[PDB]
Amino acid sequence: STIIKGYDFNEGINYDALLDQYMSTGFQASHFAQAVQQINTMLTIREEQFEGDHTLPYPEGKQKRACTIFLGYTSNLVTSGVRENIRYLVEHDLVDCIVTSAGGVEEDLIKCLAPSYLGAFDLDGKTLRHNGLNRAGNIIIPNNNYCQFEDWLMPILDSCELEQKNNDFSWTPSKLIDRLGAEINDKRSICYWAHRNRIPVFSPALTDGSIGDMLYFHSFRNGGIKLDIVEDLRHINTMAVRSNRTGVILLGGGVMKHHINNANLMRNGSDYAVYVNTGQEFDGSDSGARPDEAVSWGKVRSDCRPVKIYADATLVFPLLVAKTFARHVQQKH
Amino acid sequence: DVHIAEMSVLKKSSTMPADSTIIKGYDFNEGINYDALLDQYMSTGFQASHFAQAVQQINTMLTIREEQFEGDHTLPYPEGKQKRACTIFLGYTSNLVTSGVRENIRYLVEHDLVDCIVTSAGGVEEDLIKCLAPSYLGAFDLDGKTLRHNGLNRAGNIIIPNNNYCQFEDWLMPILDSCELEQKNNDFSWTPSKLIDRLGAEINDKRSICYWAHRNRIPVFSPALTDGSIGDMLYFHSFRNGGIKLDIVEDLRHINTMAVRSNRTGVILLGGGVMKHHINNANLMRNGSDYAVYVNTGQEFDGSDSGARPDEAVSWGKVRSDCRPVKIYADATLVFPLLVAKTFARHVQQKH
Amino acid sequence: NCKFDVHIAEMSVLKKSSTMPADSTIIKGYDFNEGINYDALLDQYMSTGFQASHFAQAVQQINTMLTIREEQFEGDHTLPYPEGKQKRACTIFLGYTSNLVTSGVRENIRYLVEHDLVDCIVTSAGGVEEDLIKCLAPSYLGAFDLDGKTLRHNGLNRAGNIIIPNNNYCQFEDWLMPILDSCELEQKNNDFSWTPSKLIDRLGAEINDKRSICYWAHRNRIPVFSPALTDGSIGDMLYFHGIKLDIVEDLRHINTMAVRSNRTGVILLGGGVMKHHINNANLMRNGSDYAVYVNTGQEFDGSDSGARPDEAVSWGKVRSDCRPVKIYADATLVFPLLVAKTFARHVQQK
Amino acid sequence: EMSVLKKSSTMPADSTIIKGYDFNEGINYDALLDQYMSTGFQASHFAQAVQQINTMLTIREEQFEGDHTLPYPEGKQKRACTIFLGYTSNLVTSGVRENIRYLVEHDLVDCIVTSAGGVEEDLIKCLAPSYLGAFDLDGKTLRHNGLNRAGNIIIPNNNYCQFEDWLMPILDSCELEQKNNDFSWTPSKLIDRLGAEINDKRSICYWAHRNRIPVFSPALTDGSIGDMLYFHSFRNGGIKLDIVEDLRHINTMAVRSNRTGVILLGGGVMKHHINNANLMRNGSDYAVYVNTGQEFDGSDSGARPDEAVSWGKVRSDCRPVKIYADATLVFPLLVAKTFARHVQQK
Ligand SMILES: NC(=O)c1ccc[n+]([C@@H]2O[C@H](COP(=O)([O-])OP(=O)(O)OC[C@H]3O[C@@H](n4cnc5c(N)ncnc54)[C@H](O)[C@@H]3O)[C@@H](O)[C@H]2O)c1
Ligand SMILES: NC(=O)c1ccc[n+]([C@@H]2O[C@H](COP(=O)([O-])OP(=O)(O)OC[C@H]3O[C@@H](n4cnc5c(N)ncnc54)[C@H](O)[C@@H]3O)[C@@H](O)[C@H]2O)c1
Ligand SMILES: NC(=O)c1ccc[n+]([C@@H]2O[C@H](COP(=O)([O-])OP(=O)(O)OC[C@H]3O[C@@H](n4cnc5c(N)ncnc54)[C@H](O)[C@@H]3O)[C@@H](O)[C@H]2O)c1
Ligand SMILES: [Cl-]
Repeated sequence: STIIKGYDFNEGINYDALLDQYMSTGFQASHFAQAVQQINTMLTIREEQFEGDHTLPYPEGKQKRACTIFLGYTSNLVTSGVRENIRYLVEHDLVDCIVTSAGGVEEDLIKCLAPSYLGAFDLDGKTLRHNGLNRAGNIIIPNNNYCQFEDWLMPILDSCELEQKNNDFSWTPSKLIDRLGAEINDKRSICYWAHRNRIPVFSPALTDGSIGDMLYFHSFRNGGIKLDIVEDLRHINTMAVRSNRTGVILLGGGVMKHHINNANLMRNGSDYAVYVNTGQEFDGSDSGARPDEAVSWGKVRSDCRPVKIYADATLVFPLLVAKTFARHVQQKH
Repeated sequence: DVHIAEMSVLKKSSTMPADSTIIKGYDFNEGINYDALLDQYMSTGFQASHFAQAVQQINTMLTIREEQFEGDHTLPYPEGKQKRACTIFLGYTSNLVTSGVRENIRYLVEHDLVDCIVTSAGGVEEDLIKCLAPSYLGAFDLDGKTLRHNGLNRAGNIIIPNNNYCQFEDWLMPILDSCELEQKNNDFSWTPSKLIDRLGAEINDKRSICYWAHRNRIPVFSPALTDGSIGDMLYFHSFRNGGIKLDIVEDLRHINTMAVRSNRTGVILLGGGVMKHHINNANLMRNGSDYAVYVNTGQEFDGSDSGARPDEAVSWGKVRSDCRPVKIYADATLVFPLLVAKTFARHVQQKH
Repeated sequence: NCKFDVHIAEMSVLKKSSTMPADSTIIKGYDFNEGINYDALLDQYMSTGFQASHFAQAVQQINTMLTIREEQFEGDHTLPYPEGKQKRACTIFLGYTSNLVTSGVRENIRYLVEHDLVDCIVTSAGGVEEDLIKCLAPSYLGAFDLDGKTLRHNGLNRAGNIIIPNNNYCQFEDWLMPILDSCELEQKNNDFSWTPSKLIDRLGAEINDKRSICYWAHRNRIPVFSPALTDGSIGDMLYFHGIKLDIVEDLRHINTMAVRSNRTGVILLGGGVMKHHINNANLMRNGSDYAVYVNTGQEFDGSDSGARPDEAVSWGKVRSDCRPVKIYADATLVFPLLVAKTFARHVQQK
Repeated sequence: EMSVLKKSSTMPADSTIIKGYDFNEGINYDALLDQYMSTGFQASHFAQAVQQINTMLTIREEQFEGDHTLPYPEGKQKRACTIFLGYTSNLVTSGVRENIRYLVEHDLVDCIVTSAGGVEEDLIKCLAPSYLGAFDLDGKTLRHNGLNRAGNIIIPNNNYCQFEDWLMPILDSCELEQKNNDFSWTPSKLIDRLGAEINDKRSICYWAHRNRIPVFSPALTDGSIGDMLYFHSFRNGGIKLDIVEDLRHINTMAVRSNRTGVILLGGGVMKHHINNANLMRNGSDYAVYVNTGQEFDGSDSGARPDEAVSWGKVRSDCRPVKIYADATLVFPLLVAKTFARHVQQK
């Protein structure tokens, strides 16, 4: 049994030791330390040799690893500075699959055109609207950002519609997001690195946002394009079924959390699971449900020892990356 | 010491406006009158005041919706759908269909009190599956490994036995075979709303929200229809002969155009997630909704769209500045049945 | 290949399920096609699930307390504090936070105390003050988003979406100072030892207003315990004003009340000292027999406020045989409806 | 297109661009945490809280006008800024105890308000340890084994039995000193005594007593100490704890302060008591909240700092920061960036 004792600053300011001793601190600090162990286990197994097919069918030529890591995050996380932390993960090819919402895709792309700014939660809606300043928490995203996005996007959508009509090509969210990653051609973009490293980005509700607004506007031109979500479901589910092992790292809740968990039901559950969300169990929401709820469904395995950290991900994810993904890249070099 | 302290704590205060509401709860010495009790939630404060404000907002929507208005009295989708003076968008999450609030939503749809529904895959499937088999009251603290061994799925303190889903598969596969045939032969493009209309027609059960939505030409939009048991069925089904394509772009055109062509719009959002953003985003197209009630447990501090206040939506133009949006911070199972008692149900009773 | 993918997946997703017990409750909400019947609607909260089910379980627990409380029992039918207090078969401890008294809930608590349906109260300094201050002047409905600097310049104090004008406190000072002069005199001349409960009994007698919880608590010999009574306006007045408030005597009084009880029920609206103090008193008798918690706190931060009732069972503050119930909700939304289905129904039945 | 493509005003030239820390630059924790300011949401609040506490600490070291001594404790010395630190009992049950102890040990805070549990668990940890358990452990099973649960932490019941053995003799002396010397006990006086008696450099209460930092607890009877006080009163009547004298001490400390700063971990009486003391001097100058409380229920616990401004408990010119978080996650890191950096600098 582990004795409760925090870090003693009489020993000096050692961040690595401080965060190790989160294990003996208790409450969510202990969950932080358990989450570091779970992710380091995923990253370790992922570098091991394994039996069978070393290729995955989607995308074409995607290599398989001992452990398939599914990374899920909400749109607000991309809107915040956590985007740089997620980009680092995808850039260094440390995750195999992404699930995010329309917001998670567009804000990442829009940031390559124009920045977002620190505001406050208590700014008045009518005053902000008069000035075309959109509020996401304490973050300002000027509406000119979206105007620039429209200018950038329509020519790409014209090409996509042409490829649909001429080549009988069936667009899915993941195929479209792969394309927008290739087009943005920016080493600061998560979507760019996902395209480069053949990490598919699935977004069943991709119409729910600016990309939606543009697709809607684009349709008047010549009828528009079609986005099939059934094919994309085949892709994510098959990836899980064909995996040697799976880990899930879910930041936030909503569709992203359920989709990744559902895909892992197809293989009778994930082997490793970290949740980093602020949701609560009392309302009966999937968002606030505990990892042990997912075990009842068979979406997380019984031998797995899932960890959930109840915290804002902007506070804890950058520190998780410091202790896991970043340490792993530093060790390899 | 005492003189400095008195200056800070003894400060004189301005006169309050003459219209100001006095805080006074319901006095049970007057007897048990539920209508009076819930009216006096207005002078109770905190969320109780928000409950009373929400009753007023929904009753305003329902009142305006009965009125005459100028212009086109038809909406393009579904075909031949009549337009009212206010278009009411009802949004709910999957767990609210897994709860008994399903019966409250069904009553609204059956009585043609709302014009448009947005819900998730769960919100559709659970409603259909409840016509085949029941869900049961369990507890939140039931062990996952033990429940899994027994094929008992847990959703909060509710048990959905996995045989319910096996039955769903038996029921759904033949319908998907017909849908695929209609896609191949008639060059028909399926969307979530078109598929949910079809499943409503097939279930043919007066206990189903989806049945009444079909019957009353109330479209159900679900952009992420593949996220659930329906997706699982869709997955398995694709191996039989290739499968069905579900286009989300056409369904976006339908909901956005419904908003753009509305005389007025009200939004009633139970929960957060895609449902909330999708309805709010459709109303951006007309420069915001005229009336808005949120009933969710989300918090602002994490910056999530889910936990955001209605005034955030005003900044984007998804809710009008004129609008006086109300959020109740509560579990919908506690407050929504009582909202229906004071709003929708009162309206049907008054009419009949 | 394709065939193996779909057949592996079907095995995981199509698992057969065990039979549910025959007494299992089917999830079914209230059907408004049956008409608007609030009593039936709230009964069927039991089969609605999530917190609605907890509401229905809480109604049953409180109705059990009120039922047992009317029964005959064995032994001493008197409690030592206050002097000449009648013991019932169940002692009900009511706890509530200051904000609840700030809200319209106060009228619901006053009704309970007025009709002598609870035996003991624990609240904070605010819970005592606001109730007294509402006899002198009213509180108004404002909004959560009102600016602090603007409100301060106007002497308007904000408590959630409720406004308490600072003149209310000035009036309180005028009213309280003469009472504190008398109390101090009684301390000096009669060697009297003041406790929070003794002082709150006195302020109840002085306010002499049938709208006041504290007035009815005094009248019905329902003790009000407030260990941190210095934490507020009463504190401010005691600061400006030579009286000693002993909290050790008051602790003996609440603990002995628990130890000498035939049965105990706890009804806790909120969290904080109120919750910990009532739960601690019941540890002395190896736990309460019935317990309803109505609060918004969460477990994850390890707070006493957010702890679930099962955690208390670990301490022995709540009994193993008890079936405690917690509703995760704002009390202003649920407490008046609990009173409609429990305390009010009970008074109507008699 | 008219509604969705509306043109936007230019942002001020000083506006902060949202950019998180790039791990391509390597693992630098000081740079990472500086970059929380541009990160957004709570991360931004973390960075603003570091600035507020560093302002308090920096100001505290400077010279100021007037009396340089405080009345309570008698030998207490006043500083340019008086820092009031508040914490709930669960943070003392956690390893954050070691972080609080470091603050008090290095005389970096002047006043302390906590609950009975915040005092008890600090002393009991010098007698026997607490262990890491889980939130989901069954109450009946734990009770059968005499294991008390606080969140995911186990406090074996023998810990409290040892406490009782340690505390009763001390209480006997306190009662003797009340009867013979006509001494009036307050919570702060009793907690000072317990700190002296524990005589253990791991204890917050030990360092508080040694550095003349007072610990106020208006509801010091609410817990194991109260239980001991209850049993002990049956011998010869027991001790008397006056809360009015202790109110005079904390209020006067604030009223005589050149400047005041508040650091509140959690809510409850601790938060209101410190805020109320500062109301006497027309509010605190600097304020950091770390709690998980929400505004919606109207509780004082979940109230934003701007509510406290309406009452005059926090000043208008102050720029209060709340971090919405479990303090076990953020407080150790706040100490790394503020209090520890300060001790390292001097
Ligand atoms: N405003 C925007 O940024 C924006 C932009 C365009 C589209 N959208 C759309 O809005 C919809 C709703 O967003 P969503 O579904 O991605 O998420 P959401 O807002 O529904 O959040 C899901 C849940 O995740 C948790 N969570 C969120 N942020 C967290 C954080 N920082 N730390 C910890 N937990 C956190 C919360 O419990 C929350 O309820 C999406 O469909 C998206 O496409 C949003
Ligand atoms: N657990 C299930 O019931 C279940 C089963 C099948 C499908 N799904 C899928 O899970 C995904 C995510 O679920 P979702 O988006 O429908 O909801 P969700 O669980 O993500 O809830 C989103 C937010 O709604 C609010 N909320 C939830 N329940 C509430 C209540 N009772 N009262 C008030 N507010 C409440 C909360 O703020 C919560 O963060 C969906 O794509 C859905 O199809 C879930
Ligand atoms: N701002 C005020 O209203 C005010 C005024 C004067 C005195 N005070 C003092 O503030 C201190 C703190 O207040 P407290 O200890 O009474 O409670 P609190 O404000 O600390 O509330 C504690 C917990 O109770 C729960 N809760 C509160 N209100 C609720 C509600 N309406 N519904 C459901 N759950 C609810 C929440 O989980 C909260 O975290 C006390 O010492 C009190 O005397 C407050
Ligand atoms: Cl095509």
